[PDB]
Amino acid sequence: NYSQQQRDVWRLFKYINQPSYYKDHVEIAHSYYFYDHASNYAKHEVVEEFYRYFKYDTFLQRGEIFSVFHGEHLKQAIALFKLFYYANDFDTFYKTAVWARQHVNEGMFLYAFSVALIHRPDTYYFSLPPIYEIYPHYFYNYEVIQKAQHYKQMYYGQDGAHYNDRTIYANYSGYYVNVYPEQALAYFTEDVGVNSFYYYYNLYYPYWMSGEEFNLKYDNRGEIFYYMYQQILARYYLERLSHGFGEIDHFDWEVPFESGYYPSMCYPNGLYFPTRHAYAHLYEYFYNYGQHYGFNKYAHSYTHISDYERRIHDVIDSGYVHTHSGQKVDLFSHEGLDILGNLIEGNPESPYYHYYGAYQVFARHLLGYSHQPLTFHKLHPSALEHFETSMRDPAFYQLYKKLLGFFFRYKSQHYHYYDEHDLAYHGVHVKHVEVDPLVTYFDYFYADLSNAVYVTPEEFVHDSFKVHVAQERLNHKPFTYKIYIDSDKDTEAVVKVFLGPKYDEYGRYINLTENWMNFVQFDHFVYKLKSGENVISRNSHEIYNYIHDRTSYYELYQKAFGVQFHDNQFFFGFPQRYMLPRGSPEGMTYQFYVFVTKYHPYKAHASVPMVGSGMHYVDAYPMGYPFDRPVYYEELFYALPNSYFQDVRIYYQG
Amino acid sequence: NYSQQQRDVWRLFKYINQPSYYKDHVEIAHSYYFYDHASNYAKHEVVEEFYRYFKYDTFLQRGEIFSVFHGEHLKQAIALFKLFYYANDFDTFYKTAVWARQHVNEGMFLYAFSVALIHRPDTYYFSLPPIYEIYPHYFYNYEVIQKAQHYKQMYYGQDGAHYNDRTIYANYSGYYVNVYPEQALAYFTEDVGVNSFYYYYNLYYPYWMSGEEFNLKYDNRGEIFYYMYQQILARYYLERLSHGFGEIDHFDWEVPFESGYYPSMCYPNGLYFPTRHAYAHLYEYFYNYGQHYGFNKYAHSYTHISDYERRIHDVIDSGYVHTHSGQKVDLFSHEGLDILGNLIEGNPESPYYHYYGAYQVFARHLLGYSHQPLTFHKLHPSALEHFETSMRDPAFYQLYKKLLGFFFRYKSQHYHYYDEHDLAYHGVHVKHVEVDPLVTYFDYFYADLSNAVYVTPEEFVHDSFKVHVAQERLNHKPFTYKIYIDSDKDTEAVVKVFLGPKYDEYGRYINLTENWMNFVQFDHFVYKLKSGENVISRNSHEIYNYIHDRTSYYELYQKAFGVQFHDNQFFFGFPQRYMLPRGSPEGMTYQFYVFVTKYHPYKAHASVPMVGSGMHYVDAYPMGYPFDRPVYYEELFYALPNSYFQDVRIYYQG
Repeated sequence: NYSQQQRDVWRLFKYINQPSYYKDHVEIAHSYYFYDHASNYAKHEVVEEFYRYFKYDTFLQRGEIFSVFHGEHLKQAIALFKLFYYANDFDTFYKTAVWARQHVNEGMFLYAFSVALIHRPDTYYFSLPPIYEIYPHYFYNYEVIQKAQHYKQMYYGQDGAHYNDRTIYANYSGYYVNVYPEQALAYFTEDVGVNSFYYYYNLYYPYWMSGEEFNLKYDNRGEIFYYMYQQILARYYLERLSHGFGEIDHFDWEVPFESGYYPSMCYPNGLYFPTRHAYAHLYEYFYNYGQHYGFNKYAHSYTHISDYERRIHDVIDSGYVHTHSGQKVDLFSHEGLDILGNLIEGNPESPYYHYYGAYQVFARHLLGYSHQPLTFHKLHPSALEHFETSMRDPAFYQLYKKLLGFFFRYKSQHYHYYDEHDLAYHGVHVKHVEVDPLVTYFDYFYADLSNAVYVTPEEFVHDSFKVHVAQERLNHKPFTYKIYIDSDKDTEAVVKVFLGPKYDEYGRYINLTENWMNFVQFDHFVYKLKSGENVISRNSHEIYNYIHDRTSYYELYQKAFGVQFHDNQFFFGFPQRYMLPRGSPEGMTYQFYVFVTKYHPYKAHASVPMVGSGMHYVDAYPMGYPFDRPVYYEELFYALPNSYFQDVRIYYQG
Repeated sequence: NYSQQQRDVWRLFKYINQPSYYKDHVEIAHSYYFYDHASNYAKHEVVEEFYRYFKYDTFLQRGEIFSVFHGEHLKQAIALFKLFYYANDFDTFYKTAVWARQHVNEGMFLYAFSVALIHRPDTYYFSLPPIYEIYPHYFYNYEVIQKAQHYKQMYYGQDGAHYNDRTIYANYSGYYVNVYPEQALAYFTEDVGVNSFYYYYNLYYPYWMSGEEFNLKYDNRGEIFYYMYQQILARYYLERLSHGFGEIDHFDWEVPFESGYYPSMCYPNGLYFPTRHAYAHLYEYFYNYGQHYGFNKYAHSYTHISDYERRIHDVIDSGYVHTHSGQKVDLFSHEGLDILGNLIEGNPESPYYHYYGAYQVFARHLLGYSHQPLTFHKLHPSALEHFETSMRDPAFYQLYKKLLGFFFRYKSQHYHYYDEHDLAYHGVHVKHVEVDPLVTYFDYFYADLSNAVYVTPEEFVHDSFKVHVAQERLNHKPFTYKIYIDSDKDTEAVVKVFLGPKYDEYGRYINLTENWMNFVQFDHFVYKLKSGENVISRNSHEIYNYIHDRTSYYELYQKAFGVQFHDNQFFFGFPQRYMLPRGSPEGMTYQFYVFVTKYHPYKAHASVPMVGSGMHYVDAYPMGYPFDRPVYYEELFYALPNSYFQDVRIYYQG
């Protein structure tokens, strides 16, 4: 049944670094042969491609590091995902998944299987075990994995109820070593929930998936790319303001990269993560000094980065894009932001991928600053080269701020600033907003770390060994804010609440003209107004639209994890405990912007909740609609009756 | 009458830093209301735009620094200039001017009013008080303004005929501090006349004025841009050769700027001008280090500069320009130099302003090397960011040499070198040229500095306080050169005399192939030749066509300042005393090139002398016609009968 399919899906993720020792899994893997049948998949091309990869010494063996930002790794993972996705029936998909689990590389199998599960018509609504639990090596410092393995080695017969079911109290990166100050925001950048958010966003909309083939173009994906990255940057800026940090550092490709990253994580094969030192020179000569290369295109990541940056600048200035036809494509269309997002991201929907390329891929390779692989099968990728650990690197935020500057330039040059009438909602007036005291504190979070040790077959079958990891994760006391609206008739409005800063780290007031980009979508719902006075009450545990529209969320929770506050993986999901940025004992001061507008339903492609169905969104206004473009008159945003600015102090206790 | 209108115009410029305390001015400003009438201006859009700027907290208040190179400053100044210019009758223009004087920012009002006056149909022929007298803070070191204010504070009742009508003997920049050696040519770069020349040129052809709307396209403006800047550079090179300096330094955007600028001027609000230190790094990181920015496009002036330089290189190499249509526009047309000038300058006539942009604006922002403004209303611009003080900075000359290199490349690649027939004037022979001994010396120049102090209302009304500034300004003994021509029939010829160097700072002879760009237009007149022998006699006080064609000049002098040697402001005007470059006691050796050609009248758009009427010019040959393009055979220029090279030594005495 659906419950049994869910349980089997979860079973498939146990002890990924080891072969599946379940009897059914072993039998299925040893007896099944995808190429032998070759008829149960909707397409024979996908199976033929995967067979070509698998047989003729062009496949990533078990035990090798997998990176989705390496070309051949990506090609093989795509082939496996297509094999999983084009299974005519779920039974064939399960047999293929079991075989791949037992035979295909661990990281490659995990990525292909996850993308298939979120994207398959049948298994879209399947919950997935938290990634930080499945593959913990990417989420905890090696001082935690090594301690878990200490307990595992010591747990043998003697000393019962000792070295078992033990809680490892992990610290964040800067506890032991005095790492670079930017890594002081380690409890946020290295939070398992935030990295899970980024990883699940990339699972939902992979940078290599084509919107024509996989229906991701009905979700725009360019506006998604832009809005998701801008919201991540804005939430990071809010956290930095909380901790007294300033705006994210600006960096030049031609100046030594002033920031260094010292990861504390380790690969399951005993290989430590690459380290980027302070003031690292990013030039071909310096970042390939003392290396072989010769036929590695990533060795020249600097020249490719400069080329793609130049091309993006040119297309944004002109507003005219080059296509394979070499013709003139208008970028001023209604969906010009979408075209720009596809162009910059590098997804198969890019106007000309050969010309604009994957700027982010080469930027991550260069800023990761690790040795170029001697061979395909001997690769040493950095944090920036994985989705699960990208947010841990400050260079991640600096790189994507450099990217979003391009979108800001496009909007500034080609978008007309909103006037009073465009934002006006005649007959609606937000009288005042009451928000309960916003308090943020730290609490311990317990996660099943047992997947980081090597279990014996009996232990595997019975899960006898248990080892937890406890981590201080920011949490907030539940709050409920009220919105009072005085309408003129029974209209159907859309309410959009934003969270942004009012004062910078130096206490200076930030004008909306230089502050529109720092606003974080706090809630985005639809309310049916009535003539006269209305009161809108919203709880903290009812907000599912943080920095992202998730309208069909919680119906998947009520089914999969609804058989509380359990890692969803449904849509993207920002941690409910990280919604409010850390405050101060005195209370760092932010402001909430409340907006109300008439309903504009989105062009939903289909009713079924699914990636690419278009059912995600609330309204058809541009994402972050009031602040999606530069603001030329702050007093205009203050004077709108259907708007309201309200100031709150978030209090940190601990 | 015209005389009374002139006197009122001059009255409007008294004590700009203070409110006008004239009774009529106060009454007009307090009673008048431009928005209240809103019908006396030819367009209601201009008044509505200025009202929007003025009311809703988006206007530059009194006392704030104004810079025409800041985007919003420029927009507001344009709005005010359009309000002044579209006054249906002169009376409305005067009322608006009085109101703006009393209410609008001082610098913004001064700029808008001046541009309107030079460009208005009615007041084109109005003389303007010298800019170095109206706003002296941009023309004298603060050691002069502070001394004038010393005298003003001390002048109170006691000590009559003492601290009044006093002459302040000012020195140039390098008198006190041992500033960088390039600032040794301070008596020229910081001359009030030269800076007035540049400021009045920019008033006459602003970089933001559209030739379609304001008829500046009938003056080409691209050839004007090129020729004016090239002639300025050539005159500077002549001065450098006089003082033993060499060619203007070449600089790379990617290497630290080896030259530093230490201005000695101060803003009227007590703020000292920005200083650029030696070997200043121009990279985003270095020139924004320790600054806020975040929504300042000028913070990324380096990337914009690189982009626009790349685009200009590409368009010059291709000879094909990108337009909003994204189509192919031939740059090889007869008016291809004009198109290139509009493209590089960035005026609204640019083929695609979004793509090529204002390279000069961002170059000035970057090379000025000052703190980016925290806010619109708190700005700290450099010398390069004003027209009145641009020529004081060596980076000005280096920047514009870097620009003119682009035009040189365009001409070298796409223009065919002149042959003997193209330059030939059959039947005409320049027998020999006699030039009287050219002597240059220094003399004191007295300017009314009283506008730099704060006067009481009675002092304002009666101008009781007087304080002069005396400065050693280069002057030359009057000379008269003779040109002998042996024609074959009574033809109507055009005579073009050039001044250029013969020997560099090291005594080496400069070949015309590497010397055509260094020739300064000395005179450019038309003479009606007669059959046989002719003699042409021209005085020094009859030359009005120095580095610029001014045919309709001196008829405005005979009317406005003709009711001698008074600051004209009419057309551009190179100081009559700076025509001859400083010599040496032994006598630095230059050469005069005399050219004669058949008359080619210019395509004058209208007879009335006016900016954009096309009446400026003498002939229709390309500006600097013999030397407008590279020279492939110097012996060709020597062999032309209608040409003549003559060597002169200019003797410095003092």
